[PDB]
Amino acid sequence: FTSDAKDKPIGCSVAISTYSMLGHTTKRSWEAERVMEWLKTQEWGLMILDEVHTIPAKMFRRVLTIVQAHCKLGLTATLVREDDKIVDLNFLIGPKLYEANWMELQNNGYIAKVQCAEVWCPMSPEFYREYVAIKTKKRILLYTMNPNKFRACQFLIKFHERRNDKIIVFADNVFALKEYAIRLNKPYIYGPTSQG
DNA sequence: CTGCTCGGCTCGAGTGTTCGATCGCGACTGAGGACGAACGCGCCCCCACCCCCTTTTATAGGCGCCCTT
Repeated sequence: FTSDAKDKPIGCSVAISTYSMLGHTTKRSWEAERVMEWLKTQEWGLMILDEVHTIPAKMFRRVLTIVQAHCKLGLTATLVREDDKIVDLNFLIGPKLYEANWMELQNNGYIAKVQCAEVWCPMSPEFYREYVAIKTKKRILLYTMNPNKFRACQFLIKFHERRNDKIIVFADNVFALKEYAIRLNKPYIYGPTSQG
């Protein structure tokens, strides 16, 4: 039940959809409206919700009441957030039945052991000068882009590329991500990035 | 009354989204033109049977050509 592509949602029972579509608050297309009415009318034996940590959000939580289900199972890997809305999950879905032990899984080999590291990059003198001088929040784009760390990520990626290690670079700022990706001629994914 | 503080508001940018536009193809059809296939008519070829060929003696009339007058 996805806007990008659909497979006759009313035709079959087992369905996979998204919080955004089910809890969509604005005008609904005709076909999506028919599908939504069918979903509301029918009763679901199981309601699986992945990444439950986002459920207590307004629109996402509205889906719980929008759809009817006997048991709504919740699955996730990071059940933590700052706002004290995680406690709301206990009643929104139910009590937390289990939490896997990451260290025990690492010992058992079910999960690859990770050598977690934090590379400290000294900020370049000029960049620090403007960063400290300006009280605005251009610092997000500034300290994210400094010669010491730009050289660092490039060098780290080169070292792992010659080591045949698969790299997944991450960056919150789409602007910085695009700049780094164009400078390193790499395939950045972000924002609109067509599904195809 | 003043000072400090708490978790209620708001923020732009980053995402997840979506309904609406533009651009695009494809698909289809009309008339006209063009080409191919099929059938009709005529032709040559092939296959049969039948006639005619010579040689003989008699005949009489007709016909033709050559020779003589």
